[PDB]
Amino acid sequence: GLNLNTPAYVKNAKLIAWVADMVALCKPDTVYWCDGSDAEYQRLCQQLVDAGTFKKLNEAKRPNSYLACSDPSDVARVEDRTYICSAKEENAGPTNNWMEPSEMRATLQPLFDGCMRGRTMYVVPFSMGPLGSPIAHIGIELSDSPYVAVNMKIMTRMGKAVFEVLGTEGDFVPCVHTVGAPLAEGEQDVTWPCNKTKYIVHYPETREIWSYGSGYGGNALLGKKCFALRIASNMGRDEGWLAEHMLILGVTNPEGKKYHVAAAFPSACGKTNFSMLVPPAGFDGWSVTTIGDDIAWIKPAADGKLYAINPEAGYFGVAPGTNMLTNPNCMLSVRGNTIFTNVALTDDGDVWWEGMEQDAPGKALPDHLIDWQGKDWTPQIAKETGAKAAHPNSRFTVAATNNPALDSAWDDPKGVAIDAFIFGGRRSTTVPLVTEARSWVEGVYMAATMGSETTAAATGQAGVVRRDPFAMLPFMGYNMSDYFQHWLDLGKKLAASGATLPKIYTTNWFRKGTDGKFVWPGYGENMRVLAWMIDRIEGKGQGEDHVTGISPSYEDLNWTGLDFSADQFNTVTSIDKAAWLKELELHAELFKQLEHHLPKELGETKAEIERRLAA
Ligand SMILES: Nc1nc2c(ncn2[C@@H]2O[C@H](COP(=O)(O)OP(=O)(O)OP(=O)(O)O)[C@@H](O)[C@H]2O)c(=O)[nH]1
Ligand SMILES: O=C(O)C(=O)CS(=O)(=O)O
Ligand SMILES: [Mg+2]
Ligand SMILES: [Mn+2]
Repeated sequence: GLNLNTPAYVKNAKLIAWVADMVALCKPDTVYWCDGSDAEYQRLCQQLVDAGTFKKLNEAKRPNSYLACSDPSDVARVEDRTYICSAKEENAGPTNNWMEPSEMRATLQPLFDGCMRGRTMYVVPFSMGPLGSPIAHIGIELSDSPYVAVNMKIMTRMGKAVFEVLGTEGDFVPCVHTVGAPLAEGEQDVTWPCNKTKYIVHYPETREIWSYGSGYGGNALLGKKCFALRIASNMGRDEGWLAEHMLILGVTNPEGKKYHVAAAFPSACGKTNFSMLVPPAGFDGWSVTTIGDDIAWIKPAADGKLYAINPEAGYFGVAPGTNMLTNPNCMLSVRGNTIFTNVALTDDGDVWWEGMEQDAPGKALPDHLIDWQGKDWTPQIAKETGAKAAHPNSRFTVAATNNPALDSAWDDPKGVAIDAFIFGGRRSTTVPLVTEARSWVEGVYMAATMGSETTAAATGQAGVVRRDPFAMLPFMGYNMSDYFQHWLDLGKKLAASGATLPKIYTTNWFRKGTDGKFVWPGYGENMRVLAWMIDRIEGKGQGEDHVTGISPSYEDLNWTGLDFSADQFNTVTSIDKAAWLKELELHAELFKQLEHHLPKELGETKAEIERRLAA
């Protein structure tokens, strides 16, 4: 067989045998084992610069940073090409794409046979969770993309240290990735190799992940969505814990009390911005710190609390919209040591994306850019055609340690206790600014039935309302109704300790006015909603009972420093009977689709809401 170039520190015979088998299948020219060092990162970045995949940014404006632009067919997740291949179709469920596992294996085998001819296979060892901690899991991703390798260095704990934990007998999650663009002898490569045919396949019984044809984000960084949500959610269902599409933040009030909250918003619907928000005027003495911005692993303890950890090591964040007013901690995070994907290039070798003009002299657009497709871009082109200089799903990749608001426990494997959960989708209508659920069951109902308008984070038509239970529609690794039951059963376990359960809130930052602009300013002003949640956690916040739960009155929030009237508050908090009647019929359609194993508690809760609407 091909020389694996196995390092001496790899002591795991089963791992080596699996690599050998994948090398025999994929047939790369050579094999390279990533050690995770800073020096290797620099070498791989230089290799990407030579291929044209990276441009090195101006070191005076953006130190040790790089810009990649991708093929326009490969800019986002492809949900229709993503599969849960469980043994039984009912363990994938109606929210997932299923194929009989032997039939998927026969489909993928000819695609992966020889997929890496002409390329290097990079062996990318990584830990999700702190290295060697009781809650961490180790994965090995084989990829023919050095872009994957350098992004995994930032997003995970990557490299040779993993093999001390694996030892001789440790188990690992097996991940195989190819851009699906094998190269014949002497063939010239493209700057962003990919395939218009794509598959992202999970076999839960074996924890195998196979990815074909995409080099982009969640399709190709397999530790993130594929393992730490899809495979992990399955493991959690079996072992009594949760893997959730949630930020985790700490918030300290002026009395020095610190609380932690976990919030599930759908893809490109506000988590990263919320997870490091800066308290605005009126909140002297408050602080907000980031534990994670995207994935949370959560389990209950004997003390009746829920403990959350962030299994990632960095942020893979949406760039457009980011500036010193919307997310200054993010702006400071990406000052250097960052990879940017599909943003624009300034004449001086810096990066630009829509939204940055809010910090510019005269708040004006740059005179000239190279947009993410390599085309000349100007304010005149943008005015006449609406051309975006940065793709709407353009991303930065940056280490968590760049974040000035990073929580000191961000990598503590003991986790943080969650005092409240927040769920919220992108809804132009219907859903009020913030609602507290009256019980755990009603909160699970909130989360199970939430809707959200599609975004550029996956391909397809944006702006369409769909059901997105728990913000996990693209990421649930088993039947969604069983996952609802898991959340209900978790609540009963917590309550049996005698504890008070974490409260569950619904939020909506995204109500629109008649011109399609947002009625609520959002971003740092979301602190004013968070502060009410903290008041409620302490039993000092007032609220009014309405159809869907308990909501603050105008006087229950701090408006110091924000010009937002009681009339504007009434608009975004009023419960509209007609809109909620329509919404509950969309819940009924979801419950028909999810009939199999649907918890009866959900239909019971729906009936109670219907009574309150008809009262
Ligand atoms: N109007 C408004 N826009 C927001 C708000 N928060 C975030 N956004 C915008 O929504 C987009 C997505 O925000 P993110 O915070 O990156 O979303 P995310 O949930 O982290 O998305 P993923 O990383 O894909 O899971 C960006 O363009 C933000 O500028 C908000 O409170 N109000
Ligand atoms: O789409 C999301 O929810 C993301 O966090 C980005 S990706 O990792 O799926 O590309
Ligand atoms: Mg994010
Ligand atoms: Mn996400």
